[PDB]
Amino acid sequence: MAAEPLTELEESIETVVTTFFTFARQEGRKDSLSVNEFKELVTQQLPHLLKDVGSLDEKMKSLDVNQDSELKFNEYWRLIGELAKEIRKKKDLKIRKK
Amino acid sequence: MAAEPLTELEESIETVVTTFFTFARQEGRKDSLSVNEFKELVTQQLPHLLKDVGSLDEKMKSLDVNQDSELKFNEYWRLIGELAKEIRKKKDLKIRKK
Repeated sequence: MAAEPLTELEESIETVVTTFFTFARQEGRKDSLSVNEFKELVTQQLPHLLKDVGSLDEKMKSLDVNQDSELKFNEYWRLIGELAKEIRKKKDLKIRKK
Repeated sequence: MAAEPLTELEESIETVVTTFFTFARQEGRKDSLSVNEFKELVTQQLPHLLKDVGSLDEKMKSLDVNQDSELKFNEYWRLIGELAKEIRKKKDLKIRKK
């Protein structure tokens, strides 16, 4: 249900935050996942291409440091930002390729 | 969720990158808006609560530096992440405020 003045931006954000809950049916969810875990999840969740250059390296070292650490939603954010900045959907990603 | 075999996580990312285009009409966008502009636009898009403390500071100065300048999706990402860090909607999201 909904009855709030949401807008597409808000909707994107509410989707992300709720998706930590609706991860793959996940009760007792804390914040986000673990850091390396996250890296392995995103490459799965994004089947599209994984061309990943530039921030690939940045993120790789960031995980390498202490991936044992928990990730948290705000940091997750930056990291998937970097992931978009890496894996740039050509236009119509849902096309798969053709 | 979609049909290539992409998951809800990736689903959110395509929605964000889309929504730069589906912002407020232009014949194909660049990367994001101007920094300051971006901050006001997200404020407008998120009427939800706007309690904004913590990353209010990080983000305020981050904008201030050269807030005029063109923002790109990379920076934008972190910044809306910080916005989630700030407005920690969490539970009472669709509950709005009143």
